[PDB]
Amino acid sequence: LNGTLMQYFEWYMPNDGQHWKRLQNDSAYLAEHGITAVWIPPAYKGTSQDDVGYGAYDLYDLGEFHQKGTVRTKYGTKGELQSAINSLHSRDINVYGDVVINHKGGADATEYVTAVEVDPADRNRVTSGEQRIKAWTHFQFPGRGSTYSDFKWYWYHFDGTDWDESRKLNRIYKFQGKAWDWEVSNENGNYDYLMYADIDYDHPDVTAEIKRWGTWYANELQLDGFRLDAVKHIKFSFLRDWVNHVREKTGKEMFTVAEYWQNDLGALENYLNKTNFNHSVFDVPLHYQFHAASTQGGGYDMRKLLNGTVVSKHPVKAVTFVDNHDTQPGQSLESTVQTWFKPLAYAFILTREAGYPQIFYGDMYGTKGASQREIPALKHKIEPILKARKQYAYGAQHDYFDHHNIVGWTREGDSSVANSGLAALITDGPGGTKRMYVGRQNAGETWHDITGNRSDSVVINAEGWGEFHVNGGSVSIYVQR
Ligand SMILES: C[C@H]1O[C@H](O[C@H]2[C@H](O)[C@@H](O)[C@@H](O[C@H]3[C@H](O)[C@@H](O)[C@@H](O)O[C@@H]3CO)O[C@@H]2CO)[C@H](O)[C@@H](O)[C@@H]1N[C@H]1C=C(CO)[C@@H](O)[C@H](O)[C@H]1O
Ligand SMILES: C[C@H]1O[C@H](O[C@H]2[C@H](O)[C@@H](O)[C@@H](O[C@H]3[C@H](O)[C@@H](O)[C@@H](O)O[C@@H]3CO)O[C@@H]2CO)[C@H](O)[C@@H](O)[C@@H]1N[C@H]1C=C(CO)[C@@H](O)[C@H](O)[C@H]1O
Ligand SMILES: [Ca+2]
Ligand SMILES: [Ca+2]
Ligand code: NA
Ligand code: NA
Repeated sequence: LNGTLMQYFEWYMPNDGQHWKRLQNDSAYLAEHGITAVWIPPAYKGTSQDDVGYGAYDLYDLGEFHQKGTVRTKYGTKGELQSAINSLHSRDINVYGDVVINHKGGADATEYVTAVEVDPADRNRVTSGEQRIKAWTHFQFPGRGSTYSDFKWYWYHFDGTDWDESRKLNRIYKFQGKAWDWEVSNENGNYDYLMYADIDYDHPDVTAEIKRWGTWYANELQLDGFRLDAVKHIKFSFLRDWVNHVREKTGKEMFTVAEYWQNDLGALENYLNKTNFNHSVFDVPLHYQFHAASTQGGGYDMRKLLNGTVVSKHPVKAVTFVDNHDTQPGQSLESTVQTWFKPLAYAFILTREAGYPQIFYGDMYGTKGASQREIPALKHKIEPILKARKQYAYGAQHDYFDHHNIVGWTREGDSSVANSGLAALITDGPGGTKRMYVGRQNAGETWHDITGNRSDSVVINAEGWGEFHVNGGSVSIYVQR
């Protein structure tokens, strides 16, 4: 009954073309552990075979055409992906496709383009006269031809680029007659430009094409929803319209979550307001609180976890998470939740009633970067918490955020899920005890810590209270034996 997402990739997975097959093979395990949706990495051809998927060369090449030195994407072929999806669907696991429509990388050829430089800290400020540059803006798709779409891209479908091939130079170039799109993040004056060739969402052929591709992509992979990439950099009204368009065409709900990367609830609320609340956002501020708590050695005030997050104010529109492919060690938003704290963060997202929680592949199975700082596989510590969510985290919640270190919450259980109910404690410092109310309806039950961190049993008194224990820097989640 509780819904649980999984981001089914991390940055450093090996480029062996076996990921879709792995996902197919993991579908029974995922279903068994209560995963109800997976967010899959971008499924279309990037700038090379080892592209993680954000390069976005050809949105109509799902590992089907020999383009960029490969047929398969990093993850495998279209057919392998489709077989993975049909296995996931056979166990009622929904699939959300990653949508990378800010830009296009790896153009087939350059074009001579008139441009001006802009200031990278203030892209509204022009910093050169007009100059002739050689931009990677011509997309012909020679391996695909016109199969599925005859649409070709040229410089006038884009607002700019970050590379002039003639002078061999990295700056932000805005093309002649173009304007940065609005509304976008006001960071750096206007944050339309991010990388590669930036798509011009003022162009009516582009808006039409991307909407049409959206429907095609949904059909081709039988997607149940979307993860929207880089939404700070894409006209907000367009994103709103695109989501509405695909929903209208498919006739499906198409649950959507956007990645608006800002550690600021106000900025996220503005984005939600400008997209009419028609989709969810990742709870970026909550991720940063977990990171802060995990790095402050008990000095963090754990009461802070209740405030300043998307889940605290718009729980229906929050997708909560601990880490992702950008926050993992070595990556561009590095702010990793330290190993010791990571199960406590998972208890917070998985066993509390607010938010749509997401588990990270890198946390479950470890990350495969080349450092000695990789996330170890924490499957075995996360599994009991997943089970707590699947079987026990139902009914009315009571919060006990009344201490700098030891905080907890309870769930009374619901008569629709037999034996449901839980009492969770986490602490970023010394352990201890807390008396918490779990419901008079649970009076006399004997509860035990599903994580196995504590071996003691707790008998719920006549008044519906138990005395629950937690170890130092630990988590305990008590449920009925
Ligand atoms: C990879 C990521 O890049 C972009 O994110 C940038 C943020 O927009 C900036 O605001 C800034 O973030 C800082 C925070 O504002 C601040 O709270 C601070 O504590 O640290 C943050 C890191 O400096 O810098 C970010 C990094 O440039 C972009 O907005 C975001 O969407 C990007 N993530 C996705 C996009 C792409 C491109 O398709 C992929 O490379 C990623 O894997 C995606 O997940
Ligand atoms: C999985 C589900 O997550 C989202 O909905 C959940 C909210 O995020 C939670 O906060 C909670 O909502 C309650 C509020 O916390 C509370 O303040 C009060 O307003 O009552 C709310 C309703 O009880 O619980 C919600 C789940 O009931 C998200 O909005 C929703 O779209 C998500 N559902 C999709 C997911 C799956 C599979 O994972 C599909 O089966 C569904 O069809 C999708 O709709
Ligand atoms: Ca853009
Ligand atoms: Ca524009
Ligand atoms: Na643009
Ligand atoms: Na603390």
